[PDB]
Amino acid sequence: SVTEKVEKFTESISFDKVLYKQDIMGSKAHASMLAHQGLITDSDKDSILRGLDDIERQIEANKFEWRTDREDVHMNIEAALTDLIGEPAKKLHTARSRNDQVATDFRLWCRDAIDTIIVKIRNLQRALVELALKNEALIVPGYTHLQRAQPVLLPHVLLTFVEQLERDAGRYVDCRARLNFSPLGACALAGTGLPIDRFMTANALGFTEPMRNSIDAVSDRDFVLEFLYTNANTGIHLSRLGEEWVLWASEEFGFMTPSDSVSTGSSIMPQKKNPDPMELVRGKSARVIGDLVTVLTLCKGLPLAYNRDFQEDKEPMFDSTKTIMGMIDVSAEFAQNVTFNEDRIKKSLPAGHLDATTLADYLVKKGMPFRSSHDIVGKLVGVCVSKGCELQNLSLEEMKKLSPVFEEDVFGFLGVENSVNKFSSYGSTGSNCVAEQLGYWVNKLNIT
Amino acid sequence: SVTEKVEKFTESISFDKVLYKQDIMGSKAHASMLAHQGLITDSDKDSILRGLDDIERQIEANKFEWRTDREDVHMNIEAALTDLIGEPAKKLHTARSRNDQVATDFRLWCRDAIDTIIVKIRNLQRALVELALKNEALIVPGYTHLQRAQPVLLPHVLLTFVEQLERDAGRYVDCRARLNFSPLGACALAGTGLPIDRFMTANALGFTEPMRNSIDAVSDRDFVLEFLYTNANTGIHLSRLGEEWVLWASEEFGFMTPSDSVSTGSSIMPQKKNPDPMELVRGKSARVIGDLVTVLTLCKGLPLAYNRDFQEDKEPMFDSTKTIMGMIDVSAEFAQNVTFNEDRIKKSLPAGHLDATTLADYLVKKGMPFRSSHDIVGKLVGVCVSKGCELQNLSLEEMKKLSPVFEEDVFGFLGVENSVNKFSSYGSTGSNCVAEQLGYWVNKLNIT
Amino acid sequence: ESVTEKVEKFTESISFDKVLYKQDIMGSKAHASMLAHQGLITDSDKDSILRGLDDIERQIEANKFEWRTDREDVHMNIEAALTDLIGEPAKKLHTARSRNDQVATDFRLWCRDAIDTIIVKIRNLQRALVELALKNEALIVPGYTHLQRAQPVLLPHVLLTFVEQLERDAGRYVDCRARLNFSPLGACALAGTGLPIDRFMTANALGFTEPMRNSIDAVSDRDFVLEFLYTNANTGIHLSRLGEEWVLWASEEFGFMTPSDSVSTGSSIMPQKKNPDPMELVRGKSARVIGDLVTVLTLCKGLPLAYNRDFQEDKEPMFDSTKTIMGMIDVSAEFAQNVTFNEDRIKKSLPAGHLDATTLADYLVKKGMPFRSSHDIVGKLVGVCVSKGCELQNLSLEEMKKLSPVFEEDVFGFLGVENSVNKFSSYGSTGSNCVAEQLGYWVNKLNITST
Amino acid sequence: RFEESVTEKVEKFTESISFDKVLYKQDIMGSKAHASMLAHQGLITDSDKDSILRGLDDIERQIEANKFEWRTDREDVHMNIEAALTDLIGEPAKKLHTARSRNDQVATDFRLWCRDAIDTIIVKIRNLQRALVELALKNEALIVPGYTHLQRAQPVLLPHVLLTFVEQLERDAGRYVDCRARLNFSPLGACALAGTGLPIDRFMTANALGFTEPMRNSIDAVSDRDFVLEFLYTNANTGIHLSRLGEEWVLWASEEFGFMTPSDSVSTGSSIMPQKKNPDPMELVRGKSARVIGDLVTVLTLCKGLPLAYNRDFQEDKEPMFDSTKTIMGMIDVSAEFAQNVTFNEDRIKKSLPAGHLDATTLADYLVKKGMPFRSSHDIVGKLVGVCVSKGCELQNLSLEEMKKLSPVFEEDVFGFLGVENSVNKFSSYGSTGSNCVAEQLGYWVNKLNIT
Ligand SMILES: N/C(=N\CCC[C@H](N)C(=O)O)N[C@@H](CC(=O)O)C(=O)O
Ligand SMILES: N/C(=N\CCC[C@H](N)C(=O)O)N[C@@H](CC(=O)O)C(=O)O
Ligand SMILES: NC(=[NH2+])NCCC[C@H](N)C(=O)O
Ligand SMILES: NC(=[NH2+])NCCC[C@H](N)C(=O)O
Ligand SMILES: O=C(O)/C=C/C(=O)O
Ligand SMILES: [Cl-]
Ligand SMILES: [Cl-]
Ligand SMILES: [Cl-]
Ligand SMILES: [Cl-]
Ligand SMILES: [Cl-]
Repeated sequence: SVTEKVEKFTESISFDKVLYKQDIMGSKAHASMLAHQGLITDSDKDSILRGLDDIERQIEANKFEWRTDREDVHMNIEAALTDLIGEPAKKLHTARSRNDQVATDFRLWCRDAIDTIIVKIRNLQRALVELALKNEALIVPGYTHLQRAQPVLLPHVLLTFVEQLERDAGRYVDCRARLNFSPLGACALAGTGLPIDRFMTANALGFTEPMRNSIDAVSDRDFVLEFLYTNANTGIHLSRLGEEWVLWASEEFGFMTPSDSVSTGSSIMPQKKNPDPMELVRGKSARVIGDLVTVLTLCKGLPLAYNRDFQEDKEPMFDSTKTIMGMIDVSAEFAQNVTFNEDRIKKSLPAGHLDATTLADYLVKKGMPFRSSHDIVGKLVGVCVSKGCELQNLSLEEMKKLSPVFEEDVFGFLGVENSVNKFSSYGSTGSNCVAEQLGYWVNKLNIT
Repeated sequence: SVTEKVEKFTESISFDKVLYKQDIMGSKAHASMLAHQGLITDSDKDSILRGLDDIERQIEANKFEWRTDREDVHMNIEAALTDLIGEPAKKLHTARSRNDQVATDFRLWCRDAIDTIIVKIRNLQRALVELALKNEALIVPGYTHLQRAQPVLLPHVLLTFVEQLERDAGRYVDCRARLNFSPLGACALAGTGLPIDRFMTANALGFTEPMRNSIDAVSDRDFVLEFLYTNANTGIHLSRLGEEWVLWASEEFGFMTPSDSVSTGSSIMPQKKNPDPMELVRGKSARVIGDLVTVLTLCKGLPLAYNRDFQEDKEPMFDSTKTIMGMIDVSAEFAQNVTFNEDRIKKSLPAGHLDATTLADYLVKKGMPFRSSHDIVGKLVGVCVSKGCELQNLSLEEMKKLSPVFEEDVFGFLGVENSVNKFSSYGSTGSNCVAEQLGYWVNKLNIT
Repeated sequence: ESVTEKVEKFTESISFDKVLYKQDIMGSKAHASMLAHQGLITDSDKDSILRGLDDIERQIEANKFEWRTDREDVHMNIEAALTDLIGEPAKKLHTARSRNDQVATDFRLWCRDAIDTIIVKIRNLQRALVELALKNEALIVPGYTHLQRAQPVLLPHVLLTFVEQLERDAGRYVDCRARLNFSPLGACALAGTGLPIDRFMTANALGFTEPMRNSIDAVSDRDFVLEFLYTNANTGIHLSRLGEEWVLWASEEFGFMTPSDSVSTGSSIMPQKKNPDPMELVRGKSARVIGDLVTVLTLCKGLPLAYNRDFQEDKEPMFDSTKTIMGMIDVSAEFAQNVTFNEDRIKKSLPAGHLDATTLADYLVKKGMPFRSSHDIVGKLVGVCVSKGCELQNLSLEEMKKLSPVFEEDVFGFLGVENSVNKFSSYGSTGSNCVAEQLGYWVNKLNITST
Repeated sequence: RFEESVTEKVEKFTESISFDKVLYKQDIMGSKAHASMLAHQGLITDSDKDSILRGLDDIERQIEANKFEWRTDREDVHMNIEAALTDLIGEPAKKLHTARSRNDQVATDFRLWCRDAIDTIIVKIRNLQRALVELALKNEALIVPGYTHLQRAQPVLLPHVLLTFVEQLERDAGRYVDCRARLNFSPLGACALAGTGLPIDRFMTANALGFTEPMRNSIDAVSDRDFVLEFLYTNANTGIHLSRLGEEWVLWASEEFGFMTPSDSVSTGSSIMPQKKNPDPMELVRGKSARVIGDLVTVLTLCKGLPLAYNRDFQEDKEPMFDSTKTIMGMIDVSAEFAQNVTFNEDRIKKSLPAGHLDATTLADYLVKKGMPFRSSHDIVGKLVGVCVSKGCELQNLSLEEMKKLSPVFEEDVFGFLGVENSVNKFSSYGSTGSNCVAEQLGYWVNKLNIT
């Protein structure tokens, strides 16, 4: 059947039912306004409000029957309201279109979602900082080109992700403020000649103020694009977190062991511990980017004002949102269920001459042009490579072959533990510098 | 040769040369800080500053030869500097890596770029508001589903774009603030033991403060992602403006005629005026979306800290920025070179029955319920377009046949001029509301 | 709110991968049959397994089968069910197999089945388009460049454009299916096995062309998913253009097309507003199809060998893309059967625009004029007409002779949109006989009849 | 200071010659074929055709010598060439546009360009396949771990890992062949969108330019950019494969894996840390897969929602396709060079292998072949691996006595199945890592690629 095919193709209730709390809040505000403006009676208002709250209790109770033949969340709720309370229900359509209603509902849902995500992000930040604090003294390699470049403190590495998430949080805060303007009162696109008060409904629904352009009100989906992007950049942070942790849990790296409860394995190979949760965090970054491209492509090239294509805005946003929330929480649980392999890590450090840059710094302190200090440290490392020692084990006499500036104080700058203590610049991996940043984060996240 | 081929593939000068002004700025700051902290001499510093000024001047005069064999902008400048001033140039890279250098320069280039784009947008907002003021009384159909729905004022439609562009500006402003933290002094990834000062360079370069984490400073490209997405959303807006204007320019609409300076024609069919620029504006939103996806995919799943993949960050930001600036400026030129065909728009409006919703509002104000009001107007339009006429041509007698609430004042609410006059909600297309909004924008954009 | 509970909910795939049951069961039976043949299980094990899996297929088809999150995925749901049903022999089904080769085999089969279905749906739409074309076979509309009127074309020529697009689409679908039609089964976790399986037998049993040559490729490859997503996306593009065309044609400004009530919405106070929602949504649905492709491109990029758990994310987007494109195709075909063309509106709009100009130029060139002179003379004459308020065909031969003695009485069979269209003659042109030729080709190839 | 008109500001935005000049060779070939058909069909004189064909050859020679000044005020490649042609030969040049439009001209030119680019890419892919097969041949005996979830799963042969990438690239080559065939139809003679009533022969020009046939629909011929989309997609899939190769080799060149050392000619280093070898070229290969995805999204987004027939938006199809093609050629060629400049660290690889119980599965298969069901065989093997973990030993160090406490089926032939070298010897399924299997596959490839 044609109308049956088209019904199935155009219905949105299968997905848009999740807007129910926002829709009800939006309708209550609309009705309160209508009464205050003299377009309905107080009596009709009290009826609408009590009816809407009854339907809400019914949905919370999983006793509400959603219907395809009723199209969407708005008509499903309006039609049930009418069955419950009679004619007053029909008064909700006064000075209102689904165009402006859906925009209101969807912005309200986004606002609540953003709020939830910020709580989740702070939780992940805390989980990372608690892990940093648990391993504050542990030295690991820092990498460029996935080659060992310099020794860093494990907390400094973890604070990288904590700082990335702070930028994410900042985007979410800016996203929320930009979207917190009311489209309600725009009607189908042009506003109304009826005496509504859009300032009153804006305020009732916690919006900053009403949007100043009704065509903009019904045609705008920037708040969707911005939310999707914010989720995509957040997902990227977590994808790099995931790459990192899948590497650290490999045997080649050997740095991290996940608990049984966040890994899988083999009956016949009992040391194999697969970090499936973080591999899925990495992979789920893909869908979040996909969701963003959807709505970008959707909006491209569309004429004004309202077009049915905009119905396609919701499922990507719901997907993106669900996905990031999962990623954030899973990452936090993973952070709480890993331990570092101190002996394996400490064994691996000596062979990399990670203290070379600290030695070059020593020489630069003593007056040597940097390019000369690097050549000389280069040579010394080659000596250590052939002899199979560390720089720390070279004699002062050996160093004096290359320059007279070397003195006995040089040994305070050699070995990884001394190298780490010698970093001193703001934001560096130095012990006191990392200590300060940790204290800053403890205080900001209210950790105790 | 193997060396030939890897050189060509890894070379970045062919594109990163556009960073020259920022690279020189950053190097003057670093040199001044080195000198202040006793890591180089004042005479070294002075030689470096004059040398760099010389090189900048030579670039501006197109007399500087860029070299593939010098890899990138940083080494191209520093080898030239060495050839100009000798040994002092070689101390410039003390306590500095290309890692922290490039991220600093790119950040500065983005700050400059965002500032330029914000100026371009205000110019386009001005061009739109001026177009609106010139055509303040022109009524056109407002559309849903590309079907005529309500009568609206041309200025109200144009203000939709002005409002969209204002959310864009807000995004540029929020993006610039978040990016304005200094990575300089992170060195390769871990910071340094040399007594630099990161606060002093941050101050000299206009950054709010140093970034708090050295690994984050070298590893982060969020600022690229945020600017690319802001460009993309702006381009989405311009793509809709494009779509509208290709439509308006069509014979089928006949709403607008572009000047010959902004259109192509045909000697055999002299009435064919193609709006090539706006078609290109809509089409160029695609490249800006592609640029965003490039760099999202770039960052996805990369380990810490610096990887050579991050060299791919620059060409997409350059392409996106240049495209959007071109799209903003040609859209303003176009806005300044279009005329509306008032006689043709006027003759099309009557047969719509666009006054129908206004008549319905008239009845709701008289105390009719929503559905009843629609039922009545329903009937009235049949009795009307059965005689190929307009509602305002009906007699009061035939109106009172359908309901007694009709009175003589009803004619004040029929026809599109009256319909437009009767919209009264904030942000509506109503004559007074639109004048209020035009006054707001005239003040905000310092128009005279 | 336990970790095990949180991780279970995040890693479970049964909520979406249950749709592979048919192919999963078909694979497992081919597996068990090969095992028995090769002596790795008894024939009574095989018979016991085939019976059980049929019982389970019936239970699923009857909505009597309880899918379980604690059983993770389709593979483990089914096999745990098989164990509860037949006991010991079910346990032997895992012999010389991994979920790695198993999942790749199942998904390949599902994709081959999905592609066969899409091709049929495309033939349908092609048929609906050619039938609409034949029903409106003599109708003339403007052809557009830059959304400006360029030349007069036959509506059938325009609809055949979309039929030709869809024909390239069907072509990609066939090539895609051919490349994916190689068996991963028997790669095990990634390295293969030392057990005496026969990969040729299972490949043949499952309709695959031959076994894949590399065990590691077999578990790690998702190209078939990428290529099918891309092919859906390009089909989606074509339908988005169709969507945009028809949303314009149903505008009042164009006024070329009226959709039936069954494929439109409207307004009780504005009875002439007819919103073509299905086509707007077809247009809009092309976006999620592009998004699903980007998802899987980004998923695969930069991943090491061989199998990785990120690959679990390949399914939901392929399922979304496939369901979306099938709906887009089916609804377009339905809309093509529920539209009529507003003949008098079209005819009224045509003659202001001078679409016959190029035909008059072609007339002058055949009479010997150089092409540059011909375009200048016709531009001038169209100037005379714009001024006078007329069509070229209403000018007298005396007015044309003012501009060139070349014009003769025969010129009049070259003017007007009906004459214009009859005079196109290049292959693939909008010419009357050309479109007829092309319509015969599609009537033949799609087996269109009048009964 | 020269004050610019509006017309000048707009010309800068809409000019395409800055990028489309790279089509000159296709454009001149298309125009020559056009003129030849014109003369044959009587629409121009043979004298006029000869002048046109000679002027176009001269112009092509001037471009090849870098004596040709491209001009932004001539808009595009088509107009640059034809106005230059008019300046050279005068009036005959003006007959060139008889029965042709830029709409059908550009579509012909870009198809010719794309057909040549695919032909070049196929060659470059065969080269990379050969480089990979020779690296495999030179390292045929070397055993390395095979990973799932970046955890050691099984022992495999290095050649079998490299043949994964050869098999990938063979699918890529198939898509290029299929893509080229589908795009090899001539739009020429569609004119602006509707054809023409002049007596052209579209089959003649199609054959002259190596197309299979003229396209069956004039509107489709000027509106279609499927060939572009399909090429971009094919590039992007190829780029994903090269991104996995990049990821692999960056990991392998790490200290932690320590499997592979690149030559100095394909890596970068550090004077202070002379042992640090960065695989920058393979990092960039991985990175450049991104822009190839971006270029596909560009033209996908571009085509979405556009009405028929030709729109000016379509000029945005050239730059992505040029970028995509250049990038993928670079990634393929550099990958082939990197493959020819790596060596494997045989002692480093070998020292890691023996402690991961990589032989456990091969013991499980031994038990299945002796008649134990799958589930009991894994029970037994998990228990024996359990004893090795505790005793800090390998499986091949267990006694036949200890094993017989779990199951009678154990006999002395069990030790032919244990240890990493035996494990790899025991794989035997078609397409498996067994050495006889891989040998058969290498011979297939050596023959297929005509390696001598
Ligand atoms: N119903 C409607 N828009 C529905 C918005 C809700 C929709 N499910 C969505 O998600 O966009 N608009 C009216 C009014 C109008 O568009 O003029 C109509 O289609 O007639
Ligand atoms: N679980 C697994 N493959 C799962 C394939 C199906 C999965 N639901 C998906 O969707 O990819 N493989 C084994 C074997 C292995 O990877 O070594 C494992 O991870 O332990
Ligand atoms: N360690 C280094 N030399 N890093 C190189 C940084 C500059 C490089 N051209 C880029 O764009 O990222
Ligand atoms: N009507 C025309 N002159 N069309 C121009 C076609 C060539 C154009 N530069 C493109 O790349 O699409
Ligand atoms: O070249 C075009 O876009 C249009 C041609 C025409 O008017 O025939
Ligand atoms: Cl108000
Ligand atoms: Cl100071
Ligand atoms: Cl500092
Ligand atoms: Cl022909
Ligand atoms: Cl086999």
